[PDB]
Amino acid sequence: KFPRVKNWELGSITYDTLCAQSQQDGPCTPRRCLGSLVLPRKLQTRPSPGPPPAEQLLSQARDFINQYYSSIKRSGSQAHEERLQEVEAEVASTGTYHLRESELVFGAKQAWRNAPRCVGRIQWGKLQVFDARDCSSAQEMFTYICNHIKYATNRGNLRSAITVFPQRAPGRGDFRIWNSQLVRYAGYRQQDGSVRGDPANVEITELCIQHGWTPGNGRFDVLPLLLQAPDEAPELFVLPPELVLEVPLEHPTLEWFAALGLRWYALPAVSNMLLEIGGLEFSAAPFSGWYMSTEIGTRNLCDPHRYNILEDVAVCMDLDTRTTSSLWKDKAAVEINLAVLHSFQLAKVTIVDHHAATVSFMKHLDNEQKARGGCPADWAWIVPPISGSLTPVFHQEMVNYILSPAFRYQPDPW
Amino acid sequence: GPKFPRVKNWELGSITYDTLCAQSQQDGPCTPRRCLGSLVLPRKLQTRPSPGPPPAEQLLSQARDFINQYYSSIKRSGSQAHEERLQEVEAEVASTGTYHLRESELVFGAKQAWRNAPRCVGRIQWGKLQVFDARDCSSAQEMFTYICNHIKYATNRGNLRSAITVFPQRAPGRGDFRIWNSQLVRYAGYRQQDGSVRGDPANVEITELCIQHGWTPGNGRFDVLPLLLQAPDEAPELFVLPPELVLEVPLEHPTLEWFAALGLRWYALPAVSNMLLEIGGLEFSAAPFSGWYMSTEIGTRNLCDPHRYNILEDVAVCMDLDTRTTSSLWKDKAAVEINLAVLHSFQLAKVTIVDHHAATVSFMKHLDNEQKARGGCPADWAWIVPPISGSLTPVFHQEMVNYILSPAFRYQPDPW
Ligand code: HEM
Ligand code: HEM
Ligand SMILES: C[C@H](O)[C@H](O)[C@H]1CNc2nc(N)[nH]c(=O)c2N1
Ligand SMILES: C[C@H](O)[C@H](O)[C@H]1CNc2nc(N)[nH]c(=O)c2N1
Ligand SMILES: CCS/C(N)=N\c1ccccc1
Ligand SMILES: CCS/C(N)=N\c1ccccc1
Ligand SMILES: [Zn+2]
Repeated sequence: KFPRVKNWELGSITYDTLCAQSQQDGPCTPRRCLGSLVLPRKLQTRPSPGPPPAEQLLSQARDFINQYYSSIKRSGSQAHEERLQEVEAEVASTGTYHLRESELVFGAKQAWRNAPRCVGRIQWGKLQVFDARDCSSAQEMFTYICNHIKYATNRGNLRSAITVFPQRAPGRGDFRIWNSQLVRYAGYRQQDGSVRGDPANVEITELCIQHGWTPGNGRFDVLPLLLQAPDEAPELFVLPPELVLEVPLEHPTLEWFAALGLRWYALPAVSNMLLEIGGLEFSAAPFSGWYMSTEIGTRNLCDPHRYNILEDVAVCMDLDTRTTSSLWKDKAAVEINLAVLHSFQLAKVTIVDHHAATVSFMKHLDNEQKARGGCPADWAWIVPPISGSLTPVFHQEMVNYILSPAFRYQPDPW
Repeated sequence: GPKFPRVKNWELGSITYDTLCAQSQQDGPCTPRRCLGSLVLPRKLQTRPSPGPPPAEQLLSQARDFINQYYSSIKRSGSQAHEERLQEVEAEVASTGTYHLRESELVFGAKQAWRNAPRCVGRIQWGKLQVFDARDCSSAQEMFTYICNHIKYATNRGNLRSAITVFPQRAPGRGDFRIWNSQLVRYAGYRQQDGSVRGDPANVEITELCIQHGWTPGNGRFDVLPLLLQAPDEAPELFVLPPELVLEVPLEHPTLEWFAALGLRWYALPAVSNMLLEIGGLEFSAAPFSGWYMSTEIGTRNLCDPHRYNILEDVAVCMDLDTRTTSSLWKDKAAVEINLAVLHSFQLAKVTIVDHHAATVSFMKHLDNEQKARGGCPADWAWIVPPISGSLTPVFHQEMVNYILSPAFRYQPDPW
């Protein structure tokens, strides 16, 4: 059936009919809901040593091709019919097929548009697509990645972009970017288990060292990239410092904040997810946009398993950390988020606060309701990590399901 | 690995498997196709009025399951007493179409219902519940007496005690016992000529129902509403709670001296009165239960929700913040001070309350307890994580499995 979706702040109601177009199962069942789980048990994306079932692939390919021609208002046209025949021909003889650049561009934008966990989707139509499918080495991957970064950064005036490397091929190894993001701060394990830097990057930091990287000893050492060409050991590449724009954090009124020596990079670029389009899989397709302040100020800096700076800022603010009821944690967190926004604005680097971002998502939901009869969204990820109910999305019911094209998680290459 | 949901805590990196979900006998709203976990009222549980007596076969199954749960809880499963109790229930349903619970069974079921509530973050307290048996109540007037006694016992002058009063169960083709109000304490919501609302917008409908039934309305922002109590097959009767029994707390701020001037306040006792308590197929349409507040309920939702008192702008203006731009984080700053005021005021008045940090930490302990005791704990992530400072609390980083277990507290249609 079609779910009734209500917004409790406004009392408005809609019905999601788009979910009926989903062809991939999620983790839930009538007996129990697993919507709060981060990763799949296996929904992932298993190996590719053998060719995907011709029937299945062809079914997905046709669907995508149909989606494409519908987007250009040329459905049923001569081109549409012949393109479909081309794909069938290629699959029947080779067990796979290839996308035309225009189809790739449309597919990438749709994958972003369909990502249920992305609150910035109102920007889905504005995405610069770099075709890197004519890449045959790790060195070439590095060149493409540097160009992506320079373009995406644009001196602080961030522009959303994605670079697409060669699709996966049967029996052959994948092109892969080992790092989870193009910019990551090192996490060094020492002495008594503690960690200097970012605890989230301990494993990747160690891998780089093992592969020849001369480690530093700071809290914010930008890591090198481990790029891997098919069936070859990954190679190490150091990003030119002038390409990695960073923002020193300072507070608008608290003079001592800057003394904390905190900072964060301007460009958020995901590099470990897989882009699936019409059955084809792109194991290396880094995409980037701009940060929403809470990602840095709340999660990256305040998570207990991350930089965990909450108590330090609290002590500097001379707050009463003796008890939970003083809400010192809440107070410290707000100022940290403020410092991030202030600093990025001062540095003239694009960023959006959680209020503005959620307000735009609500508009996006409305645009999509009229455009496709619904919009897949993951409530737990859409609602900000702080001030949840202070934002409109908290009061908005959502329907979560999987549509394709899609960005999916994939196994670590090591 | 194990054929059950793998649950992970991303803060500690620890893993568990939920085997308790295998015990669920009722389906939720989700399917492999789409997750509806964020819906407030998906139409499943929803105990819609089912007048004509229920299928004896249906009731019996639920009844046997509950009796098994009961005997299992006292470690006498498979015993003579167990088999005899089962026989009695089957015989009673066989001749009357329904059955009745022993005193100790009602106490066990009520506690289990709380224990099974996926949306309650205060379940670490589940074992300590005062169960008032009111299954002898036969009039709206007597319901009021029982309710007043509940309020007095539960309030205990500020040192709140969890409690539940159970009125007669639904009977074959007979009228239900019902408390029309959603809570025992509710502030009136008066629709204004210009279309706005004075008081609590959440209670507009009930406020009007009270007026329609003879209540003389006030014009304040915090007027305690009267109760509309309904005995079987009778029109609801209006009852005014004696002021001395409704403990309220004026709100003031620890450092911001002007906050007290705002004239804000909230009642001490959170008592849910419109939910249905289901035990072994038996349905208790009127069984008000109460505990104590978690500060965010008052400070964040009730006082700052756009559709509630909506005081964010007022307080922000008082703090002299830049309310003209989102990036000043004025909403966040005001909400924090409003929450601090709630905690400070309740502490000053010596009325029980728990902040969202302490409450969530205790819930984590509860999850650990339940993992060992039952192999899991059904939890609604969206309701467990607090409305403010979500990731600053431990529950945010804890994956959760949601499912329906009985005994349980379910939503039921409004009697009007
Ligand atoms: C234009 C600015 C954008 C903003 C402000 C934005 C913001 C967000 C936020 C806050 C998250 C969660 C991040 C986290 O908690 O780690 C998210 C997730 C996501 N976004 Fe966006 N986004 C933007 C651009 C993009 C772009 C350009 C793409 C791809 C073309 C994209 C794809 C996704 C995906 C796939 C996820 C989920 C990742 C996961 O499952 O871990 N976003 N976005
Ligand atoms: C001892 C103190 C307790 C605390 C701090 C606590 C806290 C909470 C909170 C924060 C909520 C969410 C309320 C909302 O958002 O409107 C909740 C939900 C719930 N609690 Fe507890 N609780 C406690 C006692 C009780 C008791 C005594 C019972 C029953 C015997 C109970 C049954 C429930 C139920 C059924 C819900 C969900 C109601 C719904 O779906 O609307 N709680 N609790
Ligand atoms: C366990 C829980 O699913 C997990 O902590 C989720 C919650 N919501 C989130 N939301 C966003 N945007 N990003 C995250 O990493 C998470 N983590
Ligand atoms: C739409 C969404 O389900 C709704 O706003 C929920 C979210 N989480 C909640 N959590 C609690 N504790 N209480 C609520 O009323 C809600 N409302
Ligand atoms: C695509 C960068 S858009 C962004 N603001 N952040 C993300 C960080 C990690 C994963 C996904 C999104
Ligand atoms: C049983 C009061 S326990 C409590 N703090 N709040 C609730 C408010 C509304 C519904 C359920 C719980
Ligand atoms: Zn679900």
